[PDB]
Amino acid sequence: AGFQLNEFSSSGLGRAYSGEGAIADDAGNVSRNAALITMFDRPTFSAGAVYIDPDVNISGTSPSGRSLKADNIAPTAWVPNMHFVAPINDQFGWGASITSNYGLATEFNDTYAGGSVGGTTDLETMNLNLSGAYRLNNAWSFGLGFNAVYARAKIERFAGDLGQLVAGQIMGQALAATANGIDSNTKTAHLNGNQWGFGWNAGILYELDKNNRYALTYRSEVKIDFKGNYSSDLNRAFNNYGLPIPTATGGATQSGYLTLNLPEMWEVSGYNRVDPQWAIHYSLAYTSWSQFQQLKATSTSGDTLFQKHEGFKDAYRIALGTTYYYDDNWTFRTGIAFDDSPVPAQNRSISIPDQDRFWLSAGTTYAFNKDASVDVGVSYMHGQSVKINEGPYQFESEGKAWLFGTNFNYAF
Ligand SMILES: CCCCCCCCCCCC[N+](C)(C)[O-]
Ligand SMILES: CCCCCCCCCCCC[N+](C)(C)[O-]
Repeated sequence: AGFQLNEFSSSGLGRAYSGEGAIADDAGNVSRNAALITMFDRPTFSAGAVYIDPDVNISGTSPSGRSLKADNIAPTAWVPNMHFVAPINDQFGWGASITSNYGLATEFNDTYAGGSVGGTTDLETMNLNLSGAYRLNNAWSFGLGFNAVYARAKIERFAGDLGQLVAGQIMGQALAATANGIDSNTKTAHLNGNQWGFGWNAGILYELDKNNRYALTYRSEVKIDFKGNYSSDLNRAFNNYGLPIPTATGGATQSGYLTLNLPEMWEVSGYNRVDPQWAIHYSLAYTSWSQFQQLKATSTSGDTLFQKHEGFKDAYRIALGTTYYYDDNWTFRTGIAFDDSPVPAQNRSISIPDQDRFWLSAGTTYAFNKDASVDVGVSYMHGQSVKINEGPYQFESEGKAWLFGTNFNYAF
């Protein structure tokens, strides 16, 4: 999925996030399917983080004749996570979890010649969840949850070398020599803002027996109405001449309004304890990116200041993986998973460098005694190399990523 993230559990990172919401070895999953809450007999707690280490690269040459090579344009990332699960009654349970389901970080140098389309793009998301569940009979459980998302975002763009490109094409003369005076790192657009968003989630859990069980779950859409600073160092004169360029302010910071839709996600999952020391778990996540059509930043007067058309479309994430319950102490796991890109080639962009991803993964849990247990997980996910045609340039891009992750567990 585009700029989506599934690292709520390092326990689950070991399995390619397969069967999640269906598995429940640790408190880690009640945030995935707040139905699992019914699975715990006592207060359980989990905490840790996932180090995401990408390696995305851009390659290509611009008509001006300057490289559009961009080495490692996706910073590392420390995505933490905390969850709590406790029983209220022999029929009700609640829980809370701090996790991040959405984020990005595609950061180009301020002097990249393709600057207009590859500046900086950040998006941090914190999702505080509070949900509860109730068990009808020994077969199914129902759960509803409330999320207060806190998003932090910031978009920047610059005049690539467009200047010299424009100033060339025009070969009203000083009108050229001037746009040749513009430098590579000219704040062509700056946006930023901190805002809260709200959403809900529900999950159903039909469990055939203590060793087999399935689940259907939903995470609502989540809109974020940003009200933040916006500006463009280009001269106001550059305006109203039909250019696709973004509204100029000459340095002036004008209040800006933008809205970010955070795709709903449907997920079906299954978990089986086939053998005393083996269990298999698969899932099929559906993330509706159709909800994320564009990025439009408006003024107080509702007029457009910035607007990039994304046009993503619904996508999915299939996942298969297993766990090897060696013994009271040692536990292992591995999984494969494949998730489809929302971005249709013809919209693909170096900003949201995205292509179909393949998941290979392996993990391990050591439990010192009954209450404690540490989790360690490794995941490597490669993907397809694709051609990107944006604005006046034609880039090429490739992406591979490593993700390591620890997590501690404890139950009273
Ligand atoms: C503050 C968060 C920064 C996020 C860094 C983005 C890394 C994107 C790399 C693809 C990883 C996607 N995955 C694992 C979440 O599914
Ligand atoms: C003013 C804050 C706006 C929030 C920024 C949200 C960015 C989501 C990532 C979409 C990538 C940006 N894009 C379309 C310009 O390439």
